[PDB]
Amino acid sequence: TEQYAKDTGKNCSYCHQVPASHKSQPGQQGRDQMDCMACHKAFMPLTSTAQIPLTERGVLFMQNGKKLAVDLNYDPLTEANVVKEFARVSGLSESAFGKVSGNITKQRLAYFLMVALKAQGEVAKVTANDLKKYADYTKAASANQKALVWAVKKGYLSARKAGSKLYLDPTAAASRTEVVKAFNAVQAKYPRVLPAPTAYAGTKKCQSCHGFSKFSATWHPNMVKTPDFFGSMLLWSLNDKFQASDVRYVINSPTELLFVGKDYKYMPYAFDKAENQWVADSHTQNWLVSCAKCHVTGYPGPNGITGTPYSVVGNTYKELFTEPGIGCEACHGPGALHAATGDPTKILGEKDGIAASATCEKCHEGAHHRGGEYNDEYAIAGVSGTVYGKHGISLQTIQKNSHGSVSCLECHSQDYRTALEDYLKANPGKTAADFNATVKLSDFKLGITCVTCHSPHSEKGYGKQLRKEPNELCMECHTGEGFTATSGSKGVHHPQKEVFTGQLGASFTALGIPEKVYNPMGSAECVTCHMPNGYHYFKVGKPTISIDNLTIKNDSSLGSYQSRYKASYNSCSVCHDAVGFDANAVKAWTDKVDTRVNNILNQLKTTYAAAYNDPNYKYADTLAGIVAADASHGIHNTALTELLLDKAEYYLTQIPKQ
Ligand code: HEC
Ligand code: HEC
Ligand code: HEC
Ligand code: HEC
Ligand code: HEC
Ligand code: HEC
Ligand code: HEC
Ligand code: HEC
Ligand code: HEC
Ligand code: HEC
Ligand code: HEC
Ligand SMILES: *[C@@H]1O[C@H](CO)[C@H](O)[C@H](O[C@@H]2O[C@H](CO)[C@H](O)[C@H](O[C@@H]3O[C@H](CO)[C@H](O)[C@H](O)[C@H]3NC(C)=O)[C@H]2NC(C)=O)[C@H]1NC(C)=O
Ligand SMILES: *[C@@H]1O[C@H](CO)[C@H](O)[C@H](O[C@@H]2O[C@H](CO)[C@H](O)[C@H](O)[C@H]2NC(C)=O)[C@H]1NC(C)=O
Ligand SMILES: *[C@@H]1O[C@H](CO)[C@H](O)[C@H](O[C@@H]2O[C@H](CO)[C@H](O)[C@H](O)[C@H]2NC(C)=O)[C@H]1NC(C)=O
Ligand SMILES: [Ca+2]
Repeated sequence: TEQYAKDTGKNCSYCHQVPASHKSQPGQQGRDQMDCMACHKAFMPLTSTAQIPLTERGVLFMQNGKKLAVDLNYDPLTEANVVKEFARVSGLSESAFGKVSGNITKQRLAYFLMVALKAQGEVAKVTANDLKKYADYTKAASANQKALVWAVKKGYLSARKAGSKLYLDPTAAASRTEVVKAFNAVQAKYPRVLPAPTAYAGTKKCQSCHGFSKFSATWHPNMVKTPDFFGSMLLWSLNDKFQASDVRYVINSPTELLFVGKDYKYMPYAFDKAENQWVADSHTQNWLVSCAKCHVTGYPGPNGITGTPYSVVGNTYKELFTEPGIGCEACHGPGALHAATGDPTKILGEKDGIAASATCEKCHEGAHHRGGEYNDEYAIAGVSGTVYGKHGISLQTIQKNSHGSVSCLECHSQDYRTALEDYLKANPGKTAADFNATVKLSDFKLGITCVTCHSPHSEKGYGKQLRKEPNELCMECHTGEGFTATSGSKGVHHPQKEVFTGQLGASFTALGIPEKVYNPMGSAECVTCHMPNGYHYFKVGKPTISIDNLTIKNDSSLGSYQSRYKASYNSCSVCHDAVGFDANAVKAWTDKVDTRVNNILNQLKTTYAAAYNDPNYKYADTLAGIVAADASHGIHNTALTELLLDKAEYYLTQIPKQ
């Protein structure tokens, strides 16, 4: 940026690439040395690193916490700076060059150059007769003698003629020209190659520019380990069937460890983290062939359920993945080219629809692996027809609606919710109401998706990388909020928060229903009944439900998971008895509540009709509309429900009959 230019004193072209048509030839004053923003200010504004991708120096600057890397063209010519750069470019450790101090001399530049070019065997190939071609060669310490002559034969450094003799000047301070000529030879041997569009960079490289250090603690990047990662806490001496050296990989989950042999098949024991013990395990699959495609990152082609993380040379397997675990690029795609340029057009972002659930569903497919079912097509057993998971169609509900507006995407659109939150972060003190002025309903293309409820990047303490406490997550959208005692049937919408918390609001004070009606099933959470065992069907069993997932069933890309389309759970047996509490017992309460609300709404559209304006029939309409819009048949709060129906069956014979 222009700010980084001031902070560093560097030209734009130092960190940013400039078009070929701008390049200065040596001596020439091309556009790459002029004020970019004077000329581009208002004709082709420079706004993005897609226009001006980073040079190597820009990359290093950004990897160094936006501080300049050491540059031998400009910085103090210390032994330290020379080793720092010679090491970086070569990939050697800074220690392979040894102890270091003072400013660089011609003889130790020749030494560092031998290390960096890894030419110790080419330097030992010179003999005492080669050395003697030089008058002052003995004026160099023994370590640097042969190297200084090798460097002069190779032309990296020069000698000088004086009369009939040639001088190396081994103790002269190396000039900037000689350091740079040596650095260029290191750069020639290890040239910086543009990565292919399909190459992967590794999570650690992504973090070196973006940060995201808390990502390293989520379970995604930790799915696959090697045994040394666990130190000595596996208590290997208690394992009588295998040892750490028999193990190729450890499959690492929150509660259990699985172990993968040298032949990639699972091992007879698992490690139970809670009881600190080797237990027996009956997995025998080949992990590489059957499992790795969702557990690793970086192999050619699509990843996830259709992925191929290996190749098989007859009988031996070759691993094609380069990162164990689910790294950044498992969602953002191959990022090596992006990581070498900072070019946003070379990585998957929101502009590519990464927030769509498909980013996650290729591993969380919705059969054995939870999440994907939330937007699938269901055949609920005993109910004819089929139905789509309604969080999936949340947006096209607003698109298909006559009074469909932008205000509604607050709870119906993922790309609206992030767009809005971006506008409040750029224009502080502006509200939700006047962001809607900027956008038409048609701009937005996503309903509710995985990242509406889950963060892909961090765990904030709520479990399952959720953004909020589970109840608060559901209640943020399933609130009515504001509706008063005189709102009526058609004026109270999704009041689940208020019914379930038993808090209808102040204006219900006058009607004798207390400020807080404690819920007899209030020790349950929304997820207890709507998401048993982590299922995202959200359909409640009464008490049990059986679903055939037709999206799973009719998708051959799922392989052997296509046959696992049946889901079955009990929404109530955490508290109610598993066998004794049955559909008949539940149908009793549920019919009995449906009956009582219908006979309040029927005999208020029939007999008491056109009392429509009586502020005494609006009460009995609201009080019975709440039990209807809540749509739980009073299960969300059995005690608030009967106190609502009684105070509504009373308020109808307390009306003016006509
Ligand atoms: C998009 C398809 C996804 C994917 C891949 C996942 N989710 Fe969810 N999720 C939500 C809540 C409240 C929970 C906790 C459930 C509970 O308490 O039992 C979950 C759980 C998960 C899991 C873990 C499942 C388990 O075995 O316990 C996983 C792997 C997962 N999710 C992935 C909330 C929501 C949503 C709010 C309506 C949405 C949308 C999603 N999740 C979407 C997805
Ligand atoms: C290295 C010290 C830099 C110099 C000198 C200049 N830029 Fe820069 N720029 C640099 C980095 C590492 C980045 C990415 C920052 C990020 O976190 O995204 C940028 C970015 C830009 C952009 C993109 C828009 C933006 O991020 O605000 C522009 C338009 C840009 N830089 C312009 C620019 C100009 C005009 C410069 C010369 C005055 C210049 N940069 C120098 C690194 C460095
Ligand atoms: C006028 C004297 C210029 C100054 C100074 C800079 N730029 Fe330029 N730029 C200019 C023109 C007339 C054009 C269009 C013709 C062309 O050569 O393309 C451009 C184009 C660019 C682009 C377009 C993308 C591309 O062709 O690769 C970029 C990214 C660009 N210019 C960048 C750029 C930078 C970084 C500058 C400061 C070093 C700079 N321009 C100065 C005119 C002029
Ligand atoms: C410094 C050389 C970087 C490395 C290494 C990585 N990224 Fe990057 N990224 C960088 C810049 C200067 C920018 C543009 C400014 C910005 O921060 O938006 C980006 C952008 C992204 C994006 C957003 C893309 C978009 O559509 O807007 C993503 C999703 C992203 N980067 C991810 C990412 C990944 C996965 C990386 C490892 C392969 C990675 N980045 C490395 C700079 C640098
Ligand atoms: C394959 C490359 C995956 C993609 C893409 C996504 N997920 Fe994932 N996820 C995957 C595995 C193999 C695991 C188990 C990790 C382990 O070490 O046990 C997970 C885990 C999760 C979890 C559970 C986290 C927890 O606290 O237990 C969640 C909530 C989750 N994944 C969500 C999620 C989202 C939202 C994704 C899209 C942004 C996504 N995953 C993609 C495999 C893969
Ligand atoms: C799937 C489980 C993901 C993995 C692993 C990583 N990212 Fe991610 N990223 C993902 C999604 C679905 C989104 C869109 C977020 C939204 O709510 O719309 C992103 C976004 C980013 C961005 C954009 C800007 C920002 O949020 O700061 C960046 C720069 C980014 N992601 C970088 C990033 C890095 C560095 C990762 C490894 C440490 C990484 N992502 C992993 C999905 C997933
Ligand atoms: C992509 C379709 C996958 C394949 C193929 C395999 N696994 Fe998996 N696994 C996947 C996800 C998305 C998750 C987390 C989300 C969820 O619903 O569990 C997992 C999780 C595991 C775990 C941890 C379970 C736990 O108790 O938390 C284990 C131990 C595991 N997976 C093992 C495993 C094996 C043995 C596989 C081959 C038979 C296998 N997985 C394949 C995604 C995918
Ligand atoms: C969060 C506070 C919401 C806002 C703002 C809007 N809607 Fe919504 N809507 C929300 C929920 C939690 C539900 C389901 C509740 C339930 O009882 O099942 C809905 C549902 C709808 C429907 C479906 C109608 C039905 O099946 O009975 C429609 C047609 C609908 N919503 C439209 C809609 C419009 C037009 C909005 C802007 C005026 C709007 N909603 C805002 C949550 C929220
Ligand atoms: C806004 C991002 C929401 C959050 C967070 C939760 N819900 Fe939701 N839900 C929302 C809408 C807008 C709709 C209906 C839209 C439509 O197209 O009709 C729903 C739907 C439900 C349903 C009905 C599901 C069905 O019949 O298929 C249930 C049972 C439901 N929602 C429950 C629920 C739970 C338990 C939540 C926390 C885990 C939750 N919702 C969050 C909006 C949003
Ligand atoms: C068990 C005591 C439950 C708890 C806790 C919560 N819900 Fe519920 N809900 C439950 C049942 C038995 C039903 C009837 C739906 C059916 O399948 O017949 C519902 C209904 C809903 C709905 C409407 C869904 C629909 O079918 O239209 C919504 C939107 C809903 N529930 C949301 C919700 C919220 C936000 C909760 C926490 C405050 C919550 N439910 C808890 C059973 C139970
Ligand atoms: C533990 C948090 C529970 C969950 C989960 C479910 N139920 Fe429940 N229920 C629970 C208790 C402790 C009681 C008795 C309350 C008392 O103190 O008397 C109940 C009661 C019922 C009833 C009868 C209510 C009445 O006659 O007034 C019904 C019809 C009922 N429960 C249904 C029900 C269903 C269908 C559930 C799954 C969605 C469910 N409950 C879950 C505790 C808990
Ligand atoms: C729901 O969305 C799905 C997206 O993958 C898919 O498009 C699905 O297609 C239907 O599949 C269901 C079973 O899951 C039915 O087979 C449905 O059946 C047909 O519906 C069509 C027209 O609506 C067609 O005319 C068929 O004759 C009719 N069958 C019946 C019930 O008599 C499939 N649709 C098609 C186009 O084949 C989507 N289901 C929907 C939209 O209901
Ligand atoms: C290795 O990878 C293959 C998939 O690409 C197969 O999984 C193959 O399975 C085994 O096939 C061999 C012949 O190649 C035998 O017929 C085995 O019976 C069969 N596996 C089992 C246990 O039945 C895998 N091959 C190897 C070397 O395991
Ligand atoms: C439950 O709801 C009640 C009214 O509906 C009260 O708000 C009650 O709060 C408690 O009130 C009594 C006084 O009558 C005590 O003074 C308690 O200290 C007070 N609880 C606190 C500490 O706020 C509610 N009780 C609970 C525990 O939910
Ligand atoms: Ca799905």
